[PDB]
Amino acid sequence: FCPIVGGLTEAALIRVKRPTGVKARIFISREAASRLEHTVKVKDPAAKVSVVQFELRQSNSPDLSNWARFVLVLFPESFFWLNHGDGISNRHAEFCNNLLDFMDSRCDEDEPDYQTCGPRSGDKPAGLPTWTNSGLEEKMVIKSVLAKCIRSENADMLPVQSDDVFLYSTGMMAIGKIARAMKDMPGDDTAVIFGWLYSGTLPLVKDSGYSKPILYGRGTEEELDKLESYLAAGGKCTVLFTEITSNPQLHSPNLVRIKNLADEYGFTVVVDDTIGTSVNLDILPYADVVTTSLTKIFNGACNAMGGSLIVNPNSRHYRRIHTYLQGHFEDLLFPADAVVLSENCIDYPERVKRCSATARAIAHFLAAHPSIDYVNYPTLVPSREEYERYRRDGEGYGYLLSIVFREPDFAVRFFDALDIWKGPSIGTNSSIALPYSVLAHPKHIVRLSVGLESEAWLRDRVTEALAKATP
Amino acid sequence: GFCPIVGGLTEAALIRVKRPTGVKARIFISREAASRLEHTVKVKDPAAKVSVVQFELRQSNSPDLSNWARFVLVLFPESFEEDAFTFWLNHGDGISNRHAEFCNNLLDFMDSRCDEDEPDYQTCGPRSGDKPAGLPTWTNSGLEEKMVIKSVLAKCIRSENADMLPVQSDDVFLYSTGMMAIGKIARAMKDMDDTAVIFGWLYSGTLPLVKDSGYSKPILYGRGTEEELDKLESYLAAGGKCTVLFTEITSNPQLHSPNLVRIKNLADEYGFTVVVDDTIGTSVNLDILPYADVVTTSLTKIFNGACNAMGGSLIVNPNSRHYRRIHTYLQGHFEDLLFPADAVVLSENCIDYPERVKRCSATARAIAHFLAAHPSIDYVNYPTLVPSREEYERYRRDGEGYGYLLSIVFREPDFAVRFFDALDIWKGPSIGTNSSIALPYSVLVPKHIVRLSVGLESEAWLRDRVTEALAKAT
Ligand SMILES: CCOC(=O)CC(C)=O
Repeated sequence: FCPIVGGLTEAALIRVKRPTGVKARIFISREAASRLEHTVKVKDPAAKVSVVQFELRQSNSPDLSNWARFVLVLFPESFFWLNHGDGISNRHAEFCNNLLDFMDSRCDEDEPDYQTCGPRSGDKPAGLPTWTNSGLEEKMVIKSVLAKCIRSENADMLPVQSDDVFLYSTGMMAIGKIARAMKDMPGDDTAVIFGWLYSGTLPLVKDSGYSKPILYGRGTEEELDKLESYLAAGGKCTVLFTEITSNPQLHSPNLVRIKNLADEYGFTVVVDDTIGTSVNLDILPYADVVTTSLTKIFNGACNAMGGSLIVNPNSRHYRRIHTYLQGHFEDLLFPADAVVLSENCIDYPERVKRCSATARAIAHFLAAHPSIDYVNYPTLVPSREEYERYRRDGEGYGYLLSIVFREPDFAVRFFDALDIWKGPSIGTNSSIALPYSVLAHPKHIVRLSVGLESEAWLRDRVTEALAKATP
Repeated sequence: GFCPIVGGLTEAALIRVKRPTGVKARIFISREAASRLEHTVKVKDPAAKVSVVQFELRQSNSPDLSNWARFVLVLFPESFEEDAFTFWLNHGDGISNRHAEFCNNLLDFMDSRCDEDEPDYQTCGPRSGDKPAGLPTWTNSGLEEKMVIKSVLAKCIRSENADMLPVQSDDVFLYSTGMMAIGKIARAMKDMDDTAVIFGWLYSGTLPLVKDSGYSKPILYGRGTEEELDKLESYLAAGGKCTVLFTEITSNPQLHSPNLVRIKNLADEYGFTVVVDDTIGTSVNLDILPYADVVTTSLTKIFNGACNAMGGSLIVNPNSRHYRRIHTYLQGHFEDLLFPADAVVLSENCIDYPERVKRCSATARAIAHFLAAHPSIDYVNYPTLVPSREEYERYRRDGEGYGYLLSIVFREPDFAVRFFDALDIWKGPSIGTNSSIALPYSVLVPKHIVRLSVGLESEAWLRDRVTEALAKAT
């Protein structure tokens, strides 16, 4: 069985004499851990929920004692998930499992079973990690590249600096941090979620204190008319959340009109540019804050975790937003994860351009097939000309697309005959498809993230799948 | 299955060859290993399609990348149910965990070749020829780290007292698993004349390893008793042939120790080579070099302790009459199959390998005697308590302890079951871990025995987890 990978939760549950009877989750943030405790306590009071702090307590190595700690949360089996942004990183968990014998346990409400001292606590580990100084050199490579590929083609716009970029453990943690930041500043606090679903943003915004936000599902011009009618009447609005190159329909919102409404009614615009990249699009003039999941195409390798937060120095709220984000900043991006991101980010522009070219060819190849009703891709969707107001010159139309077949039961046979990776993540170096089975947490849509493979390769796997689906 | 995904090299390779469904797969480093699996499936169902696809990163400017980013993919129908022979021959020949994630990161830069003409297995990587985004943190195939491993192994087998030559680092051979070391030495001895003795050694892969190696006349001796040695001597005196004998110093799971002195004396009179595995009874605790021609060691176990690296060891005794025969063969046919990242971890954790052995021998001794004096316990298998005790006290260095492994035989089997399930420690088949672990007879001699690998925790800690389990078993 051994060498074993994973097992930090099994090892931690053994250390607290609870291998059974409870479920467990591991966080780096006690803030995020406490939120899970509240979620269970507000669904069932008197439920035993304990929050155990593991720490490597007595070391003179600053790297180890600042990173070899985690928070274990126990709750009843009776038993959020869209909050998969605050859990322990994969490489962070394997780091803390290797050092668990050197770590001690604390719990505030003292159940004496949760106060354990490690078998080797105080002793020196057999080796040091390969990264040094919290991986802050690799974190600055990440911040510089993120800042350099969002620089706008407008030469009269202030550039983005590395210190205007904030790194977090996931893209959802980045969205959570900016949502909690806008709530804490004074004034009213009603948020607008515009053209953004099939993500964790709505639950995260609700849990960050916006008790219920104005949802605009589609991201249409009519939707914007309803928003403007409400603002002109005297309605309040402090922050708007939207995503550039929306999923899974590849819609593009009117960032110009959104920015114009923000300019007269004084709210903050948060745009996520994970799907439509900053390599392909120039959205800096229209966003006050840009969120990006580094786990996706930024990394490509699908072996590292990260999230980014870009505060626009051209924003009327730059100063207020940056002061809060830096005021409450905590380095929660595990260094090993930062090492991989800083290496794979070097060819992030090149890889984006490559899979946008192939995605355009595959989208138009699929569009011309009789079994397909229509294909959702920026070159083919009604927002086509909207996508072009922001498209950088010489650049393409993204790596994501979705297929709507004519008959739903053809979509199912096609998806099963399609010999490529299947799963929920996007921005991978290998192409991946998702059905409506997942993404449900048209009802026969098939989403496709296009990777780095040749156009002949992807064309072959799609054709063969269409053949086996066709009677 | 959200990204980052751990593992998935086998799923990614199956997609590359257009066979994500309908087939089973195994990934090896050696072509010989792959060919052995193919034969085993072909002789149980000849009409089964078995293909062997070699993945390789062919041309890199770093020699590290192109020599280690290569693996062998073996596909066979799902109809095949794996037997014990293939199970163990796969547990010793499979790709290491860190080696699998290394080649998954580089799979886009690798191409596929197949000897048999199936065009679906002749693929070019999407990024083939391009430069990888980064280099591994280890350099020069980790041969500096590998020299620490060979140096440490050589220093703690240096036979005490007597009058023998010391073991140098170049007498140590590193392999990917403990069984790969046993497999390599078994095939080496075939060239000489084909009778192998496996002595006090089961619950291991040595029988499949030796049988598949070519020994056409095997002799199994389950316990390692003196009475089984009498059967061997009667057979040798009668004129029987025997070329190699396999034994483990402290047996699994009864902690028995064979008469290595008598075994070595028989080897000196009938001219066969003795291979001793010292994984359980360590080289820190025991001095067995005078009685073995070859010593094998699983580095995955207490040598590493952290249960996060894979390695196997082969030490050729320079005081052996066959030293120059066996050493020449092992290097005549040597291939570096220890992934450098695995060697880096082993080279770090081995530095306190003697210290950790002493720590978990002390705790295991205290807990063994605690269990022995409990009314619910019939007897405990530990070198201080077994009839084989006095056999260990000859090979045992003084100031050193009695090992980290023990097994418990309760008086009532249904007490053993309730005890094992109430026992709040790690459960699994591996031993030599830094945290203590238990195994029932489900996995793996009474059929209610409970085996225990003792880790680095206090006696107060281990006694507490044991006592509480005993309470709930009453
Ligand atoms: C966390 C965002 O997840 C996605 O990338 C889109 C999805 C849920 O399928």
